[PDB]
Amino acid sequence: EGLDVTLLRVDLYAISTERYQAWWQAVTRALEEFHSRYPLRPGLAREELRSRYFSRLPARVYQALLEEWSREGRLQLAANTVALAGFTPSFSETQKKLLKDLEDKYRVSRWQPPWVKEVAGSFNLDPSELEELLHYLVREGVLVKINDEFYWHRQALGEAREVIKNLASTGPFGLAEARDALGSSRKYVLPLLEYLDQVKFTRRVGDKRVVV
RNA sequence: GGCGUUGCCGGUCUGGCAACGCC
Ligand SMILES: [Ca+2]
Ligand SMILES: [Ca+2]
Ligand SMILES: [Cl-]
Ligand SMILES: [Cl-]
Ligand SMILES: [Cl-]
Ligand SMILES: [Mg+2]
Ligand SMILES: [Mg+2]
Ligand SMILES: [Mg+2]
Ligand SMILES: [Mg+2]
Ligand SMILES: [Mg+2]
Ligand SMILES: [Mg+2]
Ligand SMILES: [Mg+2]
Ligand SMILES: [Mg+2]
Ligand SMILES: [Mg+2]
Ligand SMILES: [Mg+2]
Ligand code: NA
Repeated sequence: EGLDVTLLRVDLYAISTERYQAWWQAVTRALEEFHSRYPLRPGLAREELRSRYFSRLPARVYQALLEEWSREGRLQLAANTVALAGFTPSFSETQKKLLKDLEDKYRVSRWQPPWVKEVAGSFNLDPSELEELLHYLVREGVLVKINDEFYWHRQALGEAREVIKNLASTGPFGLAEARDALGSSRKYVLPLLEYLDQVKFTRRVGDKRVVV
């Protein structure tokens, strides 16, 4: 697979229908096994799926292969996992609601997310039941863990990375100037930047940062 | 088998192994 018949879109892409339907044959198997073993996980990690069956073909074509199958109503895609169309994790109906509400609290809070502490108080939850739900949201890619008390919704993180790219485009920036850019405060921005250092999105040099 | 906790590992976690708890 393949050259550049089942045809793709990425600039076009023949793949011998022969092996396009083998490609989807394996995907159904993997995902059934996975959903079957992990009914409380949102799906197979994307890179696990790729590494497992698609290391062969290049990253931007794999993207399109997922993109098309979702389009055909065959896959449900998340920021960082794939699942089959009608898969539904088996949490209690109370927990399903909690997943919706946790997501919302983090979305609406945006650049000033609550701490885990606050959340557990306000949702009236065991640390342990909260850990299960935060964990699934993290597997799924809906929340991202900045440090032991701050999670960020992925939209909020994505939008703060653009803000940082803008800020850095005029040259190295300080913590205060990043706080200005986000109209936020040092309590939130410091953890954000430390997080972005760790994943190598920014890199810190004295009191200044740049975008790598 | 999952899921949690704790411990241990491998610089690290969208982890791995073991014990324990609940399912
Ligand atoms: Ca899902
Ligand atoms: Ca979700
Ligand atoms: Cl993505
Ligand atoms: Cl992200
Ligand atoms: Cl980027
Ligand atoms: Mg696994
Ligand atoms: Mg933005
Ligand atoms: Mg740092
Ligand atoms: Mg950090
Ligand atoms: Mg497992
Ligand atoms: Mg621990
Ligand atoms: Mg240790
Ligand atoms: Mg040892
Ligand atoms: Mg785990
Ligand atoms: Mg025993
Ligand atoms: Na199970």
